[PDB]
Amino acid sequence: LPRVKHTLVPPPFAHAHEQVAASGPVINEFEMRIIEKEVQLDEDAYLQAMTFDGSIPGPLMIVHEGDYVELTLINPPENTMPHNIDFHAATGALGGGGLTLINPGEKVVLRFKATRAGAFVYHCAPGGPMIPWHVVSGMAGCIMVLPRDGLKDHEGKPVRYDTVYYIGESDHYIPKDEDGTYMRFSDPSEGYEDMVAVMDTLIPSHIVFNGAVGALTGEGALKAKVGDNVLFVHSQPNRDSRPHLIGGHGDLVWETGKFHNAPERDLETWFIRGGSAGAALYKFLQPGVYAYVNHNLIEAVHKGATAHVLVEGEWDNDLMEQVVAPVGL
Amino acid sequence: LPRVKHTLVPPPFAHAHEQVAASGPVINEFEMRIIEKEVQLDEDAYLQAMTFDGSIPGPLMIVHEGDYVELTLINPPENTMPHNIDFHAATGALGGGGLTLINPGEKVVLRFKATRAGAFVYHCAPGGPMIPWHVVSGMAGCIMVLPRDGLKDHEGKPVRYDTVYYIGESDHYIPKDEDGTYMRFSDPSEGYEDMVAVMDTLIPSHIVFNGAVGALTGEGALKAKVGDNVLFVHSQPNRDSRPHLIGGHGDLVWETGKFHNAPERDLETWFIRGGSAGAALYKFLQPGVYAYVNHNLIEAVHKGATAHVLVEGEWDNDLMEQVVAPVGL
Amino acid sequence: LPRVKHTLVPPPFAHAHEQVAASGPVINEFEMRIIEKEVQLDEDAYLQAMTFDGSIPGPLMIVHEGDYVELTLINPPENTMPHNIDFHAATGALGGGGLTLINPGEKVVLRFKATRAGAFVYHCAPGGPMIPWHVVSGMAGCIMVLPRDGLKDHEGKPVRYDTVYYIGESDHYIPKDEDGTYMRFSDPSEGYEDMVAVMDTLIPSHIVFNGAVGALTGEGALKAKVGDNVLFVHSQPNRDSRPHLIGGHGDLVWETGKFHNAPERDLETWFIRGGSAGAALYKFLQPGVYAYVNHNLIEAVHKGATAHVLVEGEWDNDLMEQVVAPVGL
Ligand SMILES: [Cu+2]
Ligand SMILES: [Cu+2]
Ligand SMILES: [Cu+2]
Ligand SMILES: [Cu+2]
Ligand SMILES: [Cu+2]
Ligand SMILES: [Cu+2]
Repeated sequence: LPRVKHTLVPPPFAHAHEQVAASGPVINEFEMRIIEKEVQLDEDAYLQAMTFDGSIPGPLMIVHEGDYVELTLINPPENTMPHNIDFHAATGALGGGGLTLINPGEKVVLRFKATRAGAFVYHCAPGGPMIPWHVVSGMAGCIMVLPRDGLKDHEGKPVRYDTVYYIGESDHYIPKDEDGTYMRFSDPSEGYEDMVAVMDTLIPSHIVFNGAVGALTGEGALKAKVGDNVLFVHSQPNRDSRPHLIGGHGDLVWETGKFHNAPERDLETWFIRGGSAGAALYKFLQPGVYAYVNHNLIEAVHKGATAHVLVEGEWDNDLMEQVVAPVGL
Repeated sequence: LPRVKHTLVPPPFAHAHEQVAASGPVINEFEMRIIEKEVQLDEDAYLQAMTFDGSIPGPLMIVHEGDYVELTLINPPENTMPHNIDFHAATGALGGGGLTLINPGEKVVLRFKATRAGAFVYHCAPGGPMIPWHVVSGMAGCIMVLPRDGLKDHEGKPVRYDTVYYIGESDHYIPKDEDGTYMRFSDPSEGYEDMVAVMDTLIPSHIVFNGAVGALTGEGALKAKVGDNVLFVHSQPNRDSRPHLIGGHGDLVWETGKFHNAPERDLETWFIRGGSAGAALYKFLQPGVYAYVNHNLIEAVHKGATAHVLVEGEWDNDLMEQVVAPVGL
Repeated sequence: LPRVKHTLVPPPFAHAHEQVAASGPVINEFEMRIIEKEVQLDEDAYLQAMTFDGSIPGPLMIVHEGDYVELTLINPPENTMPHNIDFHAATGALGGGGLTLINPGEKVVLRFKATRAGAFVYHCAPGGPMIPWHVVSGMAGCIMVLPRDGLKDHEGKPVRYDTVYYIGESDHYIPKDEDGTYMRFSDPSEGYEDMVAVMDTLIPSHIVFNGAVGALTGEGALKAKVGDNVLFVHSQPNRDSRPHLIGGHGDLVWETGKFHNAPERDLETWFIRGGSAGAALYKFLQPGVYAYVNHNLIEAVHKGATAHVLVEGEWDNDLMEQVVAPVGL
């Protein structure tokens, strides 16, 4: 088959790709490097992270149904842990986990066939209690497998997006020193038992988009124009989320994230099941600031699950009008 | 366009409306008054509430796809907080939130076009940490936007209900004095920091239908007759729910609440995502007492999420028979 | 009508049945015996269980749409509690709960008509706070009502499984002595108030498949061959779950569990709402060990929600290949 190398782009952006397959089935070559480092989640909150390619989430890989994926996965000798990769996109051997367990100072090359259209989680799954821990330390990302024929809608007609953003949501369980401030550690394995106690409560301390509170606000703010049709790909590897575009809708929404299923239309809020990725297409009609949230508003605001979209274009007063500005009684 | 004033009815009832639009697109005029007051949730549990029109949930507004909604929202000078309104039904400016921030002693008139069929949450969203707090103090309600053509079923055939009930479910985070009894405060802003600590645990103290434990039982019991086709509209602005009609089913169910999507049929239990509203139609076949619950039974029973329906009519022994009454071994 | 006695098989197995109804509507006779006993959940964790037929979950009953179900339910005099049964499959009288409340030393015979196709929860529901408590002590199981015509797929074409496994997931709230070890009691009613405090936190101590941590691993490991089409029926009577077959997919999935609704296809992870049962069909393509998990990985690994499937057959390298084994850098 033809082979194609890919240069990965950190999220929320996506490496170049076609929607409808230009050619026939190819072998997609990706490479990633595992990086264990301490990341900042908030004003005063840090995480002993473990990443695919330095980012939470790991980067978006894009392919077409029928392609193959050949990934060189590498674990640099400065890392303290073994790691692997389970693609929910793949069939066999625990999604590839049973063939990619590599130690600090090793590499592995896995190939699988993308038989199934949709967005899918990939995450590290070293075995036993290492599974939850590596994932809640950030080791998860997404792979989107587009139908060859491009995206189809509910009645089977083509739909094309102008922009895909990859929203990687992730829940984290930072333990606290006695003083009620968040603990810091020199390495992950040092933080282990304290993180466990927090995990067993099933209450996350943080829940963030693209790695940290406010990561997709401020200079990280997502961008678009009125008339833009944007695909929002949203992953949650360990815990449910309920995405909502404040001031918008999901025009077409595959909440279970698999493109040969009919999308739902006109959604206020949709549902991403822990261990999955979903996709919502929206065409912006109104300019201005939007928020993209997890709509448990405690999770959106106290925990970190809020992104911003800045949209320019022409205001349409038909859709919305302030008839009487805030005047006194 | 023709304009129509509406007099709102507190939930679980609904102001008069037609299913299929009598006329063409009109401008629907609603008015609401924000009321900050202390409400009773349980035997010994109170909440520094903040309401649309004095009720939790805020009242149901009904319109047709293509109409406009013009709401006069009013914040009386005895209220201590600014407030606004975000309709998930609306497009632009944070669902209208960015155009309706009014202080104690002001009003605003917002118009938007109901472009999209379904039931939708509206809630107050003052900005930042005010967003979760105002919502978990009761400031949320629903607006149902019926297709002009009335309700259609899965194969496109019309369906009509004889009764709509609006079930507003709401989660609340009442803090506790040291003695393990629920705290009371003289105003909301006095209760703030104590409520926050509870909110950060993501465990609600109460979860209620129409404002309080047992609010839709006893004299609040919902009512119907065998042969009645009842639409149950159910909102949860901040947290997931799994509604179930004990002794019944959901005949046709839009769990994501948007009417141009095919309903599911024969459901034992459905799923309302936090930040959304859903709708289930049921035709009563058996008379007697039913319970409508959130089917995490700890939430239904220990937290407040239980309503009753009292149904009269003829018992059909074909569907269910006690063959041998409780006799000894 | 013809009558048919059934001998129940404990889960995850299923009594013999046909997929497409051999004959016309019959009266299905089942009998169950309530057993209150202490069960082991983990290495050092026990539960004052209350069961249908000695097992968690209660056994799978299978019938066809249009049949009747006549169950003799029996509560032996050594039991300390009254109990009943609510079938979500049934119509009227709180799913049969209002006609089957029997004391220690009594029996009852209930008949209902299975008007509705799908898998459905049945659980004990004695009234008030007894409802959550009996269910979180294990009193719940499932009844699957197959269409007469057998299983149909999304385009209406027949689908047949070679094996049904019944995965009964269940959440439990074991209290702790002061020393942080799990409490033990001599009877259920002795454990009551301590279990309540845990329940009110809505954090389960355990979440298990077929009764106990590791119950469906080791010698309990589920089994199949490449080319086997397996139906996985999955119930959660009180709390949401997100099932995922590690290394596999859900080929056709009724996550709300009702067979006259179109299934979804190609799912990585699906969603079982508390108070319901779902069904996923998968055709094994790759041999080896798979895990079937609740994909909140903290629930899967720290809490007990993990099963194993052992699959033999021929490895297909097209689907997955280890191109370069774990070699050094
Ligand atoms: Cu890892
Ligand atoms: Cu996984
Ligand atoms: Cu407010
Ligand atoms: Cu909202
Ligand atoms: Cu019982
Ligand atoms: Cu139930």
